[PDB]
Amino acid sequence: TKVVLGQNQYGKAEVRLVKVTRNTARHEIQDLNVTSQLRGDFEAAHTAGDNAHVVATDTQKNTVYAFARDGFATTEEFLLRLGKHFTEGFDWVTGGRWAAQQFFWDRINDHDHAFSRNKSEVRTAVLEISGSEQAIVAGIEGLTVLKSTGSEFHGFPRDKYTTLQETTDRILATDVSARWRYNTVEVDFDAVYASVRGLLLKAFAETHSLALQQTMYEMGRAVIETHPEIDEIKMSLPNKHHFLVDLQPFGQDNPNEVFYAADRPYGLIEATIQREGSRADHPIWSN
Amino acid sequence: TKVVLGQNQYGKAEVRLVKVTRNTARHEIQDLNVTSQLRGDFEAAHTAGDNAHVVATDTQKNTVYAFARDGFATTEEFLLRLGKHFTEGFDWVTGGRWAAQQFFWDRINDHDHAFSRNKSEVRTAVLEISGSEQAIVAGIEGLTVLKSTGSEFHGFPRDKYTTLQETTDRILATDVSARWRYNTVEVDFDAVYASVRGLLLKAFAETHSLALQQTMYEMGRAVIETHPEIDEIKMSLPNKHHFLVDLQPFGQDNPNEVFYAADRPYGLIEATIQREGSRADHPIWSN
Amino acid sequence: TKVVLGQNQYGKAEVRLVKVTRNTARHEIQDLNVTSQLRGDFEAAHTAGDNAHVVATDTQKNTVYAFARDGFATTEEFLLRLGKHFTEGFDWVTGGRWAAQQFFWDRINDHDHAFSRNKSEVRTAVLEISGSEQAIVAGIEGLTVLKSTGSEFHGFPRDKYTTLQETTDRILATDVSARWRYNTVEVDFDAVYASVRGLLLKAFAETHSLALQQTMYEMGRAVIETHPEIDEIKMSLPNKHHFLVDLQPFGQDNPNEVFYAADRPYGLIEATIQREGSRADHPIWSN
Amino acid sequence: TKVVLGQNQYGKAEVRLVKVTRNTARHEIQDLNVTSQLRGDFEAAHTAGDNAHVVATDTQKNTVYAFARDGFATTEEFLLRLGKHFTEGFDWVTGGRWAAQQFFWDRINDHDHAFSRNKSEVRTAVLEISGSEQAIVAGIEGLTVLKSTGSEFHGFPRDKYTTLQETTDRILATDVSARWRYNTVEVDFDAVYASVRGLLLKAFAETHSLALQQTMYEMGRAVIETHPEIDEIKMSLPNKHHFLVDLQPFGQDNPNEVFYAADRPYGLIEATIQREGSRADHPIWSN
Repeated sequence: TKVVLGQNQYGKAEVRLVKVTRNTARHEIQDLNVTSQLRGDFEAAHTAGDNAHVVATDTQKNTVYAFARDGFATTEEFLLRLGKHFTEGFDWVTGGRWAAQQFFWDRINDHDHAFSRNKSEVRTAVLEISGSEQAIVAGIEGLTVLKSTGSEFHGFPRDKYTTLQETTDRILATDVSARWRYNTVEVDFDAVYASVRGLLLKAFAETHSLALQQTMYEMGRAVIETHPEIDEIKMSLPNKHHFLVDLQPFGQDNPNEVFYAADRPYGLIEATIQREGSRADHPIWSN
Repeated sequence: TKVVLGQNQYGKAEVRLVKVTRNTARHEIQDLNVTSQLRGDFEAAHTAGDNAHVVATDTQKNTVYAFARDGFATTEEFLLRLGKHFTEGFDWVTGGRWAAQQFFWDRINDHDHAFSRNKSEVRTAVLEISGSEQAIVAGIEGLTVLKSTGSEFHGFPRDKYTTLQETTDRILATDVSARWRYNTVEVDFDAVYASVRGLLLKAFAETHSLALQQTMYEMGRAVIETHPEIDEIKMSLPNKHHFLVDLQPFGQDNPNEVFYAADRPYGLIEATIQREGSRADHPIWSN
Repeated sequence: TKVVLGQNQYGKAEVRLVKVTRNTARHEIQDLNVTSQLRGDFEAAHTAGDNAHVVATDTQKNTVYAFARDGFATTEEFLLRLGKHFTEGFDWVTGGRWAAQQFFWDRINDHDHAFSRNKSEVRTAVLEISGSEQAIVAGIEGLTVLKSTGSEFHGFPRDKYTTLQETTDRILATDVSARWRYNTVEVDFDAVYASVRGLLLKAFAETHSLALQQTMYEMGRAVIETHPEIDEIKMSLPNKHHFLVDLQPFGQDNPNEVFYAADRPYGLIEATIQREGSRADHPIWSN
Repeated sequence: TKVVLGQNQYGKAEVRLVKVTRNTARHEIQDLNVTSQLRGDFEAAHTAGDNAHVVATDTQKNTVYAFARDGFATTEEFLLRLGKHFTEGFDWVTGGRWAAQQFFWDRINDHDHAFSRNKSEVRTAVLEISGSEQAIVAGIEGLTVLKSTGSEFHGFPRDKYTTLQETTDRILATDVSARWRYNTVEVDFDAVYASVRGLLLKAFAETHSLALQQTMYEMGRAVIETHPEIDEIKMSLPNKHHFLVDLQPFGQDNPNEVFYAADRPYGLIEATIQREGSRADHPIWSN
């Protein structure tokens, strides 16, 4: 009967930007995948098709490139500038979501202007503005890790659908996906990102795993305990199964040496590790 | 300071199931990609590696195949059975999230047991249980549509970064990604999915678009006005740009005939259309 | 010691073109992904960086759009125009390879200018010119098919590494990747493509398969025997494994009903079916 | 006319294998994606569905895992063992094609059994056996490189469809896909792969490029000139366009700093650099 326009947002998604810093002969590369979406009073645009309040997505795109010309210290700093510009430059725009993926490059044999892509991980940043408030979530993804031993899984319930054998020695492989929310905008973004990455890797490798859940808990704990500016960290870790192949039919044995790496299905362990007292339902996690 | 385990869930993701119904010579095929995740008291699993409460993801996987043996009328019904099983079968499991993608097959020349995949759209379903509360969201994705005319965009704000020219005739192309939440479990799930799909396609095609936001609004309005069992529908529609190629440098005109279909960037318009007075932010959307 | 420049080609790959025919209210859509590469004397370009002979890839791209303006009856006709243009327009260009993928669209409820994408298959065309001679290869890909029964596999040899159990009833699922070479350019391209597509599906579905190899042979035979204009057809068929799940651990039998559809690994059966007396190694297959 | 069975091969594709070396506490990891296909007399299998000569694809897969148990020095040596086994183990199998992708892993903080994936490149190997002849092609793929300056493109012909402007400063970015054929199987495979990788990177970075064709020629020449065991190297290099964004409409200049990294289309430059007098068209290139 009666229909109502609810939450909404629009903008330009995946604007691929490469910013080269070449004031000196020692070039620097900043490679980003930027997305910009605005929130505010767009009622008439939906109900009547009145574009008076619709800042064209093409315009949002042009702004990204225009702002990049001035350069930026970090990805987060760049998103902060974009968000401030759109929310303050238009009265009907009250907020939005600006996100970016940052791709890393390494110099080829330390060359001044020749690089190769480091595809082992992708850094992420998301800025959300709501009226007078803003929040930033940084993250990492695509970082595949594996422990060839020092992992076990036993003591789990055994119902009539359980066939999994308990083990005290198995491979533990996953793709590290983690996102953490800052409780302040005054952060050394690059330094914290590198720190967190190292803490996650260290926790994963040095923790004698009794369950992926425990390893993940330890990874999140290390971060919260080391960084006061981080209120919570969410992780989504797939258990990429490496099956110990049965070689007995061929007259052999397999002392935890030969594995079949299955694509699907895979276990998916996810959790939020937070600082006691901090909020547990922040809007930035809604996307 | 004090680290605490927040929201969490775990299970088996992407269990590929193909159920063949062959009681008669007229075979039927059900093809699904199922994910099962449990929620409850998993504190000890995370903080101490105590797996007493950890129903193995492998066991969750086994359950999917064992349950499929009995057959299921619809994907939603199948998910409902799985959800009830895990929540009621284990005291420390108070809820969860069970999802699936349904892939369509068509018979080859009406053959009894020979089929070809219809890859033009993927059907989705998600069930979330939280205590005594149950919620189901159905959806459709991967459905690409295009209008060669009957689409315009003008009257938008023009700032120093605006270069886009107004138009009264352009191509409008998008990939229909839609998800709607049911307000009851007693629904003819297959019949409603077929209906919603048709309403979305019909609205996209018949609406003289003055903006993608408007087309989306009309699509959502049609679904809500037609189905009493739906409280809201969310849509994420990319504006896949088809640029009219400038052939004037070659002395040729281009009367809206030759286009370059760019990959990225793309406009991304999203909105929620809801039944007036219905829940504003149902937890199921958080995931 | 002495280095020589061997075979080489260059051009613009993946030019996405959408040609809308709108001389009447009944719009038509042609959607292509075009690749153009030239062959000839480019010795100096490689050894000295002298670009006098290098028709820019950007120019080749512009040519694709400029030619699309005039329209084209078929993808093959369009490729033929491009090939002729480049080979005859530049003395140092003696040939090349022009390819295209054609994507299909269906009208939305028979609407005059609103369509939805048919993603169930992709049509391909490849034109290769070498001096005064030219050859065309047409094909289809991405067409997934499945037989729920009427397939068996037994009688294979057994060695110490063999564990496979014979069967007289199994699922036979594959992705139809087929390419055929015409022995003349005077062909009703759209009609033959449609016919070939039909012959492949018919042979796949109606052949009681004793092996994927046998099914494939029958598919190729049907095509060669039906179309005089075709000298050979090459197919690459993966055997997409659908494992009958063992439910006995749960107290249930599985009468060929519940299957696990594994991603990898997969059997890969490939063969060339030819018209007796035709060429055995046409250069167009080298690419 | 009569239908004939032409070239054909079959086997198991993409068998994912992970081999852990753990005789000492210092674990090593070998990660491969293996494909096995046999060639020989399979006439009856295709024409009559007689599987007497059909060594099961499942058996081939089992053989990969069984052989993995004994360990292997390099990926190429592993393929050689497999190839010799099938060709020498079955009289009707006269040869085949065995290939693999090798994925790299780095230790986490020099840990004994904890690693992370290096996804910046993928190493490939292809072995083809034809009777007594063993031909091997090694390669590298997925290695993206970029030069921020030291690249120009001018002096090309300006035909009636040429709009590209000459330039003496542009970005040159590509994905290094290279494959080289050894003229002997007695090679230090790991050492040569490392050397070749370094030579390609070096030539790409240090060559003042006047054309991608020139940069490619120099990359290939460096390889052939350095390795006597290599008869030819083939490269397929995309010219991933980084368009210098025009900011003048916004009142700004853009001194080679802000770029739009387009997805498609892209220039595709390919060539074969061979040792003078070597085989012109080795069958292994046909696949």
